Amino acid sequence: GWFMPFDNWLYQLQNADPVEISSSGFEIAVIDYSKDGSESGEYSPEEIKIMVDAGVVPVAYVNIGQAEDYRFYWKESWYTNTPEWLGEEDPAWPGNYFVKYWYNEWKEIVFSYLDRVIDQGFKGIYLDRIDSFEYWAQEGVISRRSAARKMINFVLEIAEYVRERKPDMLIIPQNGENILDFDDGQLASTVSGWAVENLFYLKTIPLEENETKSRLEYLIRLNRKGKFILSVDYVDDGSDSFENISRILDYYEKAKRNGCIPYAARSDLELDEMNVIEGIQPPE
Repeated sequence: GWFMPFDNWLYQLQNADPVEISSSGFEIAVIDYSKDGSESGEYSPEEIKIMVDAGVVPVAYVNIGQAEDYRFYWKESWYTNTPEWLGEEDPAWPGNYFVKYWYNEWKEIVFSYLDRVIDQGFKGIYLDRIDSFEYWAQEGVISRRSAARKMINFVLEIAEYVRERKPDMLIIPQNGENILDFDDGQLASTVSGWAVENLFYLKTIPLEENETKSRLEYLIRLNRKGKFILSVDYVDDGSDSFENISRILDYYEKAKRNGCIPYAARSDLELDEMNVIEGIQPPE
């Protein structure tokens, strides 16, 4: 039934090696735009073309809902003279900061990041912290509809920007899929696909059946429209215990039965390795 145009995928945000990935057998790889996150680690065009040459589609992670204090755009002056749009540090991810993504200064930061990513030769972008719209709504800073509309429009503007230069660029948001409650249909046509974390499992622990089914409502609808879905659940505890590999198999089977292409990732959340599991990932 399902639209499933990739056989597998890779999510690796630290220590990604183009050579390793080239000959792994993963068809699409979502990595960072730099080897350590910093400006000086930026992959060269050559390093990215290794993957392209091998038939892998490389895609760049870009966080559009938080500022990250190690990136090329961060300024020392923000500590002493803090912009309005720069907010509190994320308790769960030190060095990340919620931003008022609707302010021009932020949007233009992100556009300047997409500029580097286009020049490097990446073939999609993977957009994290769509869910910042929920954060600001919940802080009571702006209304939820206002937040949702602003984030939708920002993703639309992101799409316009990169497709002016690279018309077939893939666009994959991560989470915040319920933002589609406020879409008129344009966002759902504009993306190539959507990615989610924690659909069947929160690390090693399975989720209530209704929570899962709620998310799937959005994803199923997007699948029927020709958009692929990448799942990543953080299910591999690192052992080759029975309990562990049973869980991996269970996650793989639930993913594929609902049109989600799975990647079982380490329970540590570090996404620091290529993460192969003998005759499961990649698949036979």
